[PDB]
Amino acid sequence: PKVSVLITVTGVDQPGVTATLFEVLSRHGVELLNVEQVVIRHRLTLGVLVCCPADVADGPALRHDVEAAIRKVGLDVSIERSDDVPIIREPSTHTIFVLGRPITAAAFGAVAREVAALGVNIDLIRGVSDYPVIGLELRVSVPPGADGALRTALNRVSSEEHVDVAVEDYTLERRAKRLIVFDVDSTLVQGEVIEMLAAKAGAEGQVAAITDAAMRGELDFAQSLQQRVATLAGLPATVIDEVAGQLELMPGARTTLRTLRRLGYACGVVSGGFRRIIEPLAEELMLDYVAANELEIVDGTLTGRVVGPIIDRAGKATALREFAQRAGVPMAQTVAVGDGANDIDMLAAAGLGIAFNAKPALREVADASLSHPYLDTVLFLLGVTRGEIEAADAID
Amino acid sequence: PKVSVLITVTGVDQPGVTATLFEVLSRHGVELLNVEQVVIRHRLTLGVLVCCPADVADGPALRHDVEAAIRKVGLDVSIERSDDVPIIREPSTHTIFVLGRPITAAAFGAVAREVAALGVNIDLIRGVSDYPVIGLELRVSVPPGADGALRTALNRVSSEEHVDVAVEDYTLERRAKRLIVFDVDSTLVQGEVIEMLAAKAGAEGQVAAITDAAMRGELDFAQSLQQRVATLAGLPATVIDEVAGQLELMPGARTTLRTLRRLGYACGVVSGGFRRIIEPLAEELMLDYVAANELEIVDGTLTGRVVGPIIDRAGKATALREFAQRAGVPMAQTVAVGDGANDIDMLAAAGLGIAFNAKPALREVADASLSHPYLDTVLFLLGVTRGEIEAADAID
Ligand SMILES: [Mg+2]
Ligand SMILES: [Mg+2]
Repeated sequence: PKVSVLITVTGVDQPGVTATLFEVLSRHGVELLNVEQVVIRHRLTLGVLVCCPADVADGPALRHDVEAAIRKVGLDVSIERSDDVPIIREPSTHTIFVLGRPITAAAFGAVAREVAALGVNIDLIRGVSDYPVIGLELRVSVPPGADGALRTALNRVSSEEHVDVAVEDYTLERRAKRLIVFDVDSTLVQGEVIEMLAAKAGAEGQVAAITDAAMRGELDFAQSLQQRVATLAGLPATVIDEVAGQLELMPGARTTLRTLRRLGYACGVVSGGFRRIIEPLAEELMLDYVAANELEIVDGTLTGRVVGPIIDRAGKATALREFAQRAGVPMAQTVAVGDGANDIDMLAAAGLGIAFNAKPALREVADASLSHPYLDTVLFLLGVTRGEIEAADAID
Repeated sequence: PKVSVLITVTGVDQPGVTATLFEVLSRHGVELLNVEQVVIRHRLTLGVLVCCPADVADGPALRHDVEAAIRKVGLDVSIERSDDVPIIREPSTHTIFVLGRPITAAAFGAVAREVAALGVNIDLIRGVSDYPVIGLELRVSVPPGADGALRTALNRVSSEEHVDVAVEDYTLERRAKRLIVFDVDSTLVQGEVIEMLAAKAGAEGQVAAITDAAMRGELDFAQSLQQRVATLAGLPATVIDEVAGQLELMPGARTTLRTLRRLGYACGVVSGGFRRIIEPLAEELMLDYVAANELEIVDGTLTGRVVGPIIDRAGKATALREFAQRAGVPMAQTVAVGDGANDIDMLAAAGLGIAFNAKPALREVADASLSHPYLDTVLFLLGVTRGEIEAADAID
C-alpha cells in the first residue's frame, strides 16, 4: 500500500463472485480502502478500491490473476491506477419521493428533466412501494441554493403529471424525525365529525357548507366553529357517544400508527373538534397527546357553544410546540399531517409538514402533499418501505 | 398495462441518461412499476420495470425507440418480457459491519467466504468510513435459523483476521435505537479514575492490579471495589477535584455524543465509579442520566468506604432498565457500551451491547466488539457514516 488501484467487476450476477474476487486479491499484498456492490435485475456491479505496494500495482500478476478469475466465470472486469480517485462517496443532500397510481413514464420523465435542469445529480433510485400506491425514491445531490428552485419545479410537475412529489433534506438531523401529530377530521378519521353531529339536528347541509368554506380558508376558524356548533344547541349529549361509535379510521391509519410506534415516535392529535369524541379513540389507539376543543353541556344537553379558549389555526401550532416540549423533541424533528387551512400554522411550525388530501390553501404551504386516500403513504415520506412494513408486521 | 416489460441500461455513466430513457418511454403507453438505479465507479445500472399494453410489448416500436436512444449515446440496454418477475425487492434481514486498520483483502474474503457458506445472500456492500478506521457494510439476507451460525463464523473470522465484525438485525424496530449508555472508565474516559485516586495515596500499583483482575471477571466486583477504595482511606476529599480535572475523554467521544444528540438519542453513563467525579463531567457533556457509586467522606477526608448500595454487575443492568423506563424506551431499542466484566449484564440487557477495547470476558458475550481506541466507531455500528457525520458537523 503505497499507491492505489481500482478493480471494477460487472456482468450477470452469479453466486460466489464477491468471495472469489477477494480470495484472489488476498494472494497479493492488498488492503481495502472502499468496497461498493449491488445487484439490480441480475446485473452485478462490484467496485473495489485497494492500495497495494508500488511493487504490486506495477505487476501484471495481480491484473492477470483478477482478469483470469473473473473472465473465466463469465463476468467482465477492469483494473486501473486510481490515486486521484475519491475513497468514499459523500452523502446525498436531498431525497425526492414520487408516489402515484399510476406513475406514468412521462411523469417520472418530467421529474428527471427538472432535476437535471438544475444541475442536480441523481445518486440513487429505488422503489419504496408497490402498494397501495407505486412509490419511488430518488436520493439526490443538489447544488447549494438551488433547492428552493427544485421544490418549485417539482410542484409544477406534481400538479401537471398527476403524481405526489416531495423533496426532503437528507441530513442526519433532519431525518431523525421523532414526533408526529395528526389532524383528526378528514385526516386520521374519515369525514367531518361536526357534520355527523349536525345530521342529528337536521342541520347537516349548512354545517357541511361552512366546514368546507372554513377548511378552504374562506372563513375565520373560530367564527366558523361557533356558528356550526350553535346548530347543535338542544341535542342531548348522548349524541356524542353515538357519533363517536360511527367513526371510521382513514384507510391505512392503523398500519401508520403501528409502524410509527415501532419506530419509537411520540404520537398525538391536534384537533379543533371535540375531546369527548377524540379522547376515547385516542386512548384506544394508544396516543401520547391530545389537544381538542370542548363542547359546553348543560343539564345533559348541548348548549351550542364551545368552552374557551378555542383551538384555532395559531392554536394547533401552539399545541404541537407544547407537545414537542413535553416530549423533548426539537421542532425540526417533528411531523404534522393535516387536510385543512385549519392546519396551516401547524404544518408550517413542523419540521416536516404533510398535507393529506388537502384543500389548495394547505397544499400551497405544505412541505409535501399526498393525494390518495391512504394514510400509510405518510410512512413512505418518513423513509419507510412497504416491504419493511410488511416484514415487521409478519413477525407480529 | 396488461403485461410487464423489464428495461435494463448499463455502461459508462453519462449525464441525462435517466431523463432520456423516460422521455423516450413516455412516447409509449407506459406506466412504472419499479425503478432502480445506481452509479458505482462510473458504472451505471438502471433497471426499469414497466407495464405497457399487450399491444405495446408486442411492438418493436418501443424496443427500437429505447435501443436506438440508449445505444446512440454509448450505453447498452436490454428489454424483455417479465410477468413472473418480482416488482420490488424484499428488505435485507441483517447488516454486517467490518471495521479495520487495515482491512486486508484476506480478511474481507474470509467474511464473504463464511457468508456464502451459510447460504447468506449479499444484497449490498458500501463503505461507511475511511477514517479513523476503514469501515464497510454488507446488508445481507440470512436464511432463517442460520444467523446464530453466522455470528459464530464471523467471530472466528474477526479474531483470526484482525478486524472488528458485527452482525445486526436489520428490521424496522431493531434499528430504531433511541437510548445509549456508556461505561465511564476505559470507555468514555481514558484510564481508570480509581487508579488516579490511588496514585495520590501512593497505592496506584496494587489498585491497578486489582482493577485489572476485576475487569477481567477474576474478582467479584463489590469486594474489588471495597478493597480498592479502602486504599484511599485518609486522602483529603480535595483529591476528587484534582483527579476530575486530569480526566481526558476517549478519542472521538465528543464527536460520538454530539452525533448521538443530533440523532435524538437519550444519553447516559452507568459506572461503579464515583458520582462527584462523573456528575461534573456529565453535566458539561449534557447527559440525560447518571448512575454511579459514592465515596464516603468524613470531616472532608475519605473514609475508604463507599456509601451503599453498590452499583455492581447486576446493578449496571438495573440502571439501564431504570433509565430506559424513565425515558420510555423499550430494551430492544437501547444501546450499552462498556469495556469490562463489570459491564456484562448491562451489555446483555441492552438491545445492542457493544464491547469497546474490552476484556475477553466482555467480548465473549457482547453483541459486537470494537478494537481501535476511537469511540466514534460506535457510530458506524449505529448505521451512521463518516461522511454523514462530517456533513452535519460542517453546517455547525
Ligand atoms: Mg381536518
Ligand atoms: Mg470500564
